[PDB]
Amino acid sequence: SAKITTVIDIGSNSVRLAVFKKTSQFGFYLLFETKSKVRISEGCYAFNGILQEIPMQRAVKALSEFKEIALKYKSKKILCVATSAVRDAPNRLEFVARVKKACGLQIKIIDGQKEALYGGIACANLLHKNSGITIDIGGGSTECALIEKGKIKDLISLDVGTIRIKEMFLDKDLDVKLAKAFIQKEVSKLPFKHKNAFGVGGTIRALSKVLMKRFDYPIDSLHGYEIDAHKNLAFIEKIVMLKEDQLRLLGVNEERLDSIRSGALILSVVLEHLKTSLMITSGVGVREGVFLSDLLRNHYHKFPPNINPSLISLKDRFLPHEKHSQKVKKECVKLFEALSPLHKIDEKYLFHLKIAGELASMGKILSVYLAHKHSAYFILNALSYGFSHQDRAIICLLAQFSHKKIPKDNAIAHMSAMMPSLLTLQWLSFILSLAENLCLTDSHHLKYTLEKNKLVIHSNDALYLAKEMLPKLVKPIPLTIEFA
Amino acid sequence: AKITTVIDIGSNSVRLAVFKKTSQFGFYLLFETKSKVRISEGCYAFNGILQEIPMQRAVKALSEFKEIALKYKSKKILCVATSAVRDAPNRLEFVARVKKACGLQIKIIDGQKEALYGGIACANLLHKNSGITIDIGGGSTECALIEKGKIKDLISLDVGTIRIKEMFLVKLAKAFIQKEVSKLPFKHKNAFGVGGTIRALSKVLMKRFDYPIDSLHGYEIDAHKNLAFIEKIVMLKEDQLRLLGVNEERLDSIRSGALILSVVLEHLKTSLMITSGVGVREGVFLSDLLRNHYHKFPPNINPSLISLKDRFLPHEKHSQKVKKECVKLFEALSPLHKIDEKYLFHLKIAGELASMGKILSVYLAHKHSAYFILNALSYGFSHQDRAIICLLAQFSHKKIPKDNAIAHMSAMMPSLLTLQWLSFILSLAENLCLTDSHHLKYTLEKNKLVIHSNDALYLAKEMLPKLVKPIPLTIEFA
Repeated sequence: SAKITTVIDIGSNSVRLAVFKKTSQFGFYLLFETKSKVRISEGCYAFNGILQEIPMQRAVKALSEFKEIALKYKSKKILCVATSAVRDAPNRLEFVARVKKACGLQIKIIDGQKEALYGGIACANLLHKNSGITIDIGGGSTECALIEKGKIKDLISLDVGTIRIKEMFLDKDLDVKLAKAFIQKEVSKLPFKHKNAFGVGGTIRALSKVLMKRFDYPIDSLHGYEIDAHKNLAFIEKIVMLKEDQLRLLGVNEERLDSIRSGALILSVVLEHLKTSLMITSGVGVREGVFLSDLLRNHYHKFPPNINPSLISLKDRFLPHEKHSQKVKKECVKLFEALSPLHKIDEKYLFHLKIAGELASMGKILSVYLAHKHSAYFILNALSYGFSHQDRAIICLLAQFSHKKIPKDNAIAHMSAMMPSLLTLQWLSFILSLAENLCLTDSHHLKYTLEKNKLVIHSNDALYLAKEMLPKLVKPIPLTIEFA
Repeated sequence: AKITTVIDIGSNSVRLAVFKKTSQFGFYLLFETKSKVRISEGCYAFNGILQEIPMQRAVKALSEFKEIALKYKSKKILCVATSAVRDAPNRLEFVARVKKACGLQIKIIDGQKEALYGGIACANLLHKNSGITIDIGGGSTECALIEKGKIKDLISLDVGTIRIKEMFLVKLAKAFIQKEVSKLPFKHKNAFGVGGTIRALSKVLMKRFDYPIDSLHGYEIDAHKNLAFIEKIVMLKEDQLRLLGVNEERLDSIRSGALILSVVLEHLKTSLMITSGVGVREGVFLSDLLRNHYHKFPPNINPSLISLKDRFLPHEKHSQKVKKECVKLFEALSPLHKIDEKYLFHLKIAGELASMGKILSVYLAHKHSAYFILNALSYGFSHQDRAIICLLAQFSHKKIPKDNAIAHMSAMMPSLLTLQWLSFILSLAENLCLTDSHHLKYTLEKNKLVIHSNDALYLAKEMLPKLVKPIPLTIEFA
């Protein structure tokens, strides 16, 4: 296993490259990513899958430069897989040899089961829910993996894809009704159902962006975006029939216009069949699954319990000294417990409080001025694997507003109907703030009790600075705070 | 040391700064805190002898400051004391008491030394290096004359906000101050405002002008235009000051501070005051850092630019390539854009820093790079220069909006068209540097730019349509 690993995926629509960098045993992050839409499948579907010359030439040229990029980052391992368009191709051996000849890259053609597995491995490890069904919609095929509690159960690969449907129906000028009936037949082959889906791939990313723009969503990242599938199913169905200009007005990018409608059609049929309630947009897929297969060597390729690669790598990069963050987290927990009779907050939020406690001072790596704002910025933007947007929102807010009143008008606080109340957020940010004050100095054996409305801080230390600072805390409710 | 803590003991408060040195010249301020222990409380009536309860407060605070220094693993701890302690007949008692409690060894410095440290900071860390520092404290006021980063002269005035609040709180107080201020031997068009009292006054002026940038450091004030309002602040009742945004702790000193400042500015004949976020603590640190360099960074050495790269850009090969192509493209396209070469400064640095944000996330990396620049490129850069560099990065491969706040932060800012040109040039340079390309050369023929290469540059060609052009222009690959 290597410190710098490049994974290249040759799909039916585009070729894509990811460079992953190890920061610790389980910590890693995505160092670089790029894609080229070479559409190697262009014109092949009428030819019984034979890859056409011009598309093959485009693919070779892109892949040669992907090799250059891999070497630029000094990758010690370079892994290359090819999916539906290449595996289906009668001339696949010719194409593989041409790439090896030009680029030195050895393509591993993977079957649909393996493709579904790699997607499943990524989603089972890197999302904020571990039970659900992946939906990976590509140009030539669509894969679903059923995951139960982090374990891959079943796999299905279907030959329906955005470009396949485009070229066999929407080009030959067969009605949308015909395309739909054909997709429905293939989708009937999926035996399972689940409330959760993990959306994988470019079609689903593009459609996610459409919904974010349509609804004025406050958060920029794609990974961990939660879509109400029922609520949005009709609109996804409507996209199928839109003109390209209507797609442009929804913010669809120029290169996405020609495949997004067949993609929406496949997605709508699949969601309906799986009986999906929640779709999580996944920024991860086959490339991550290939990397995780190489990173984690044990039978199922799973992270050990309570190991999060994104939280770990964030600390590796920006917080290599862990003592202070740990102590603040510990006092946050003790304070939350002592104050629980007053606040009555659901213990599920201890998850968010603990991580805010660890990361609140991360932003000092940038500047002392507005350090908490910077931590929040880092949290919202860089804490990805294993966290929902809602998770990041709560954590970001606790840090950002430390020693401050949270405004009634904050957009992130309102990002969903399921967000905690302002009062809950203020409680949690207050607890973090007081923990920070108490942990400023070298202070051991802190203990907290609640006597009536009164929080009592027990310490053997003088705590001079913490006493001085007490009036600058913003309390969620009037609360008497005393030092024994 | 890698981590150095500097503690300074003033009349009103004790302050701590922890500095992290990332390379030979790179460093940044890691942590800071203050405690207003008012060690000088009631000491004037007593012949300047520091009273028991105030000394007890100082010792408790300093003890915990020591703990903080150790929690940051500081390998060097430097502690200086200024006018209140300096002037105290029991200063030896106090120094011994502090050493007994936490082990801290206090170095009492005189007024000239205090002026020197403030001067070293302002000489190195601001975007102009010629001028006169003004450091207004509770017990004294220091001024250092700096010429091109070198310190020419030093003086410590026996006037501070405490005594002026005591004796007077305008024609009278001003009369007393003037007596001391007349002792200033020098004048300059530039002043560097130092200290929390002047920073508080600067916040008031920044809030009232609606300033798009947050940093106090490097904030420029027109000394003539704002003198009236500075003098006004002196006569304001506490209630009004509170409305102007003045923090609770600074209400006692901000009026007498405003009075001293107005007298000094008039005497120095200052036309421009640059608010400094640095002072004695940074000066003590730099005295050590620069001891072998004559207390000045060598030419083209900027500690913030360097420390930014130390933190976020460990490998510079790619960014030096982008910079180099930025310059070559600028010079090839100059007949068309006709842009002032002074902006090559900003373009080169945006070229160096554009991919910095990738360390945070590859998604929206340019937005992160911009965020880093705006917030962390601080020492030695003017607000305008920083804003330009931020914009070029932020808007790579995009159209810059007409209403942009940062772009409009002043009338000396470049035009939207100039900004779009520079952002476009950066964007094209980034495209050409994606792969492992060999020597590139550019030519211009009317509105046609020609890229000459022995490389296929397949990806760069594919990406071409995603570039946002400032004018109609033809880009071809030879």
